[PDB]
Amino acid sequence: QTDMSRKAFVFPKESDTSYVSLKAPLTKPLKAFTVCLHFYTELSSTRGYSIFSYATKRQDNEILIFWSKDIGYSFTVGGSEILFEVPEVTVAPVHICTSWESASGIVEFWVDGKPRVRKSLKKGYTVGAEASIILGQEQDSFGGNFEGSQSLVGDIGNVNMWDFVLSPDEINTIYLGGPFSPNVLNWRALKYEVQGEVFTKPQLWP
Amino acid sequence: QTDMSRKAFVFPKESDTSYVSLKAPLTKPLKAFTVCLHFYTELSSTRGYSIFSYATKRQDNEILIFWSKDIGYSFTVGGSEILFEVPEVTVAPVHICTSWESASGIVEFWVDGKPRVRKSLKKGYTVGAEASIILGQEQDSFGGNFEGSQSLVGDIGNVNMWDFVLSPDEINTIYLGGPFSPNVLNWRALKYEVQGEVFTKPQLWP
Amino acid sequence: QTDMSRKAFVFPKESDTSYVSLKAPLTKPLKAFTVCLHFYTELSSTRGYSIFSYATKRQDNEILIFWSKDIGYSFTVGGSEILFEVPEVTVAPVHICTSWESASGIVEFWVDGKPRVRKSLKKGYTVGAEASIILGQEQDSFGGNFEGSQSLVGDIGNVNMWDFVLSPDEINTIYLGGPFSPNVLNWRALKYEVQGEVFTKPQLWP
Amino acid sequence: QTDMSRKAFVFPKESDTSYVSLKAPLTKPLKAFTVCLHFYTELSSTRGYSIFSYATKRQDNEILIFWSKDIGYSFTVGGSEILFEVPEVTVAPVHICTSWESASGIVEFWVDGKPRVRKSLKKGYTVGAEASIILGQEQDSFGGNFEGSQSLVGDIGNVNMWDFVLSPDEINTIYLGGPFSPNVLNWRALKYEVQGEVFTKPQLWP
Amino acid sequence: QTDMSRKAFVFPKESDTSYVSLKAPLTKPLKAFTVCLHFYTELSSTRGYSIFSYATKRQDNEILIFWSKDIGYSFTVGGSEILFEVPEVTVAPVHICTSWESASGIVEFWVDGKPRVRKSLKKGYTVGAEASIILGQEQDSFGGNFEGSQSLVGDIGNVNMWDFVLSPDEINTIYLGGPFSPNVLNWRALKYEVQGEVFTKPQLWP
Ligand SMILES: [Ca+2]
Ligand SMILES: [Ca+2]
Ligand SMILES: [Ca+2]
Ligand SMILES: [Ca+2]
Ligand SMILES: [Ca+2]
Ligand SMILES: [Ca+2]
Ligand SMILES: [Ca+2]
Ligand SMILES: [Ca+2]
Ligand SMILES: [Ca+2]
Ligand SMILES: [Ca+2]
Repeated sequence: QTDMSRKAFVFPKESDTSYVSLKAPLTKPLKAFTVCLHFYTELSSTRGYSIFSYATKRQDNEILIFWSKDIGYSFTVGGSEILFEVPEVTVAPVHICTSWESASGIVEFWVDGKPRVRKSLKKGYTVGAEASIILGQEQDSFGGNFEGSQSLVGDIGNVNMWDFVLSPDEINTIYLGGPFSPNVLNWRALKYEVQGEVFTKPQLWP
Repeated sequence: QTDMSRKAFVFPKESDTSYVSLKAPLTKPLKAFTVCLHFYTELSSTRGYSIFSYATKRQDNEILIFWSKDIGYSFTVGGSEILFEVPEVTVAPVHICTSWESASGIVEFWVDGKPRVRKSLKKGYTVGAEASIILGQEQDSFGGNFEGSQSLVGDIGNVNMWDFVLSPDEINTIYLGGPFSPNVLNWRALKYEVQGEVFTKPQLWP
Repeated sequence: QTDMSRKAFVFPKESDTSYVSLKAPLTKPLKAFTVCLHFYTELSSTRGYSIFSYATKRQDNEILIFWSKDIGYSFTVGGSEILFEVPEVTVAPVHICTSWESASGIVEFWVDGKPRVRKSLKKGYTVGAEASIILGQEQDSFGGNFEGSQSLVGDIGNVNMWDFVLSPDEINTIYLGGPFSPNVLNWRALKYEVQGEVFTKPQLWP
Repeated sequence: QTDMSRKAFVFPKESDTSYVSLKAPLTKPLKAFTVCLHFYTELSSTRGYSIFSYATKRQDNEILIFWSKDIGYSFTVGGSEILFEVPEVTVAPVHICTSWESASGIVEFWVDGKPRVRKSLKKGYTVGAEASIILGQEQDSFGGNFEGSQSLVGDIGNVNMWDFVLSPDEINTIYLGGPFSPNVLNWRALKYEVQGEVFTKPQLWP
Repeated sequence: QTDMSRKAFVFPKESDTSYVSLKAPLTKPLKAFTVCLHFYTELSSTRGYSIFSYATKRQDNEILIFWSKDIGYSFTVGGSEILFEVPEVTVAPVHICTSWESASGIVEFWVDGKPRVRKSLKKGYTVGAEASIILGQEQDSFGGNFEGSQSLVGDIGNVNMWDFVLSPDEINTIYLGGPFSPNVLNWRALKYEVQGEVFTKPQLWP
């Protein structure tokens, strides 16, 4: 447990080896989740890259938040992909929240406090509880098989995770800096393992 | 009779079976009406869709609020169509109000509280009272004959209906969040039948 | 005699026969004037139309506020026209004031409270007092000879006329709301005649 | 001495005969100065024009503020010219302040209270104090030899001149309209001489 | 020790002879530094120019802040360049802070108080402390070999340097203007040497 308030991980150059593993304390697989984070990179108009990689032994892309070059955000649950297209590329730190619900198949994707349209993905599915959660790289195996061309060059912080769906009002307060209590991953009480060229500095965003 | 305050219908994927049917004890025939609603979809740049379908046994498009690809808003009364071109599209939730008056034929269209030009459509006409009112699909027959290529993928909410033409100040009240009392369809006292892949969730718009 | 406060004239479709005739107490040739009005149309990027037509038995375009397609505003006094070009069109209600002073020849044109450059037109000319003043049509003879290709389709209101040149501070209050007393045509004490399909409804602009 | 507060000289059309002559109580050869003024014109994308023409018996272009078409502002001291390029022209009234210092050669150019870079011009030169100062025309001789194609068509006012360089804070006050006292040319106590078709009217800018 | 508060060095025109030499209490090797300054120029779209030149006997480009035509900001340390692309150029005064840390190799670049992404440069290297610090000119040798082609035409001011990396909150204070004390170069206690055509005038920025 580390309090990472006002701190962010920094991956200053492209690599195959720099990553942070996030220790999720769980048993019950997930019928729903919400993932929020800040990140900052210039890669957006040169190549794709992995924002948040959640892998299980049977599924490498169990939850994957990814950026596809000339497309926008790619959201994947259980190997199935949905896109959140972005016409114009923004050059500044970005806060995203994303949720998915098994019961309904509804995914929500929130960019800088503003919501994209609701979409459907993996209705009735269950996300596995024994996971390998990675920042800075895209998993192709449980905890490994990284590709440098999918690596995050930049900052990533305020990563949080819930095992239910956040409401629009709740997302609004997280974004506005208000109080909250995540029950899967907590930035303020995070367990983690650093590997490779990655540093802990003060966050660049306000 | 359900209080749908702060909630919206969610049509998270394309189909020809998902819809909501709105019910009312319908009074005398209509010599005028106003219908206001919020909706949010990403379909505007890809194909057309139906936003509000009001059908009678005699006319499948008795009142139709439609979006027409590369053109803009389509507003139909008694089978006759009028257009409100929209040069660039906004990728955000949208609030609309629209009215028609039999006496003058005057049609109004309001987008996020701002009025379009007043136009003319079906003067002397009388809108049928025995009707089938549908969200999510375009009627080609009374209560049916939907087309998937005309389905709404997204959210729709705050649907209200009056049997008279709202003044500009009254439209202002509706849009700014003031209290009001609609006399045909009331989102706070909504009587409806849900069908296929439709969800009730908290509204995405303020 | 009629108080037209907060009400506008509505010309909902193209026609040869819909117009309003404005009656002024007027009885001394004009050596100067000012005309202010509000109008709203979509015709601007399709064809020209007449905003304010002041005909005299010897001159059909004695005063004419007109929109020329792909050019901008046209202002004519005693048959002589000058242009106020607009590179880009606004799709919203628009408030205009315009003045002319025989003594100097100076013409002013104000759009949404914002002045164009001062220009010169018909210095030392005199504007006739016996007049036919028409909204919705362009006159080619005292009180008639209209053409549908020059008709106003939309809303026009807040029409006021003075017999002297308003100052910049005076136009500023006229545009923002303020009190004023026009001495030729008064929107709050207006005498008029309606002809054809033209309607009185609440104004769309604040 | 006339107080020209809230008033401006109007040059309604093109001519080589319309101009205002400004009377300084001039004194000793100047080794610094600052000139501020408001002007409004539409000639900007058609031709150039003189804004401020200061000629001495020996130097016709002793101080000249000019607008060069397709380029921007042209500032000339002692016959010697420097440019201030303007990529995009705006059609609105504009306030400019310019200064020059002999000791350093430093020229300053201010447009709407915002400064252009500092530039170098005529270091160690002295500006003749026995001068003819003209508005609305460009001098090619002491007090004459105008050219119609260099003529200002539009309004010019708020003309003041000091015999020293104004600081950034001092300019900011002038631009904001704060209280100030010029010692060479005072708009509030102006001695001038009008010739041709030029009119005094209320200023069009705030 | 001169307090250069509210003042800037002005380089009115291109040359290879005008420069300012900054003098620092010649301490020990730098394992980290931060440099902050204001500058205002119009050269960005015509050619590249040197903002801040820090040169040792061994290395001509020991710390070099530069502007590269059609590229953006060039930040170089111990001969290794890193780029910060700027798609669109702002013709206004600009405040930058840059920092480098040996331990991590992380560089930071801050434009008008907004951070660019963290990049990597010269990890483990050490910046020499026997230095020549020049404004207005680019060094290709210790205190010499200037190319007018690389000279700053404009204003430069509020130069401050620290021997450690400033935090995000610290940089906000420097940009918004709060109180601070730099330990390498203090603009409020500056020792310097002026050469050529360079003057001291009031700063143009707040
Ligand atoms: Ca993968
Ligand atoms: Ca991979
Ligand atoms: Ca139909
Ligand atoms: Ca259909
Ligand atoms: Ca005519
Ligand atoms: Ca005609
Ligand atoms: Ca000349
Ligand atoms: Ca001349
Ligand atoms: Ca060098
Ligand atoms: Ca060099």
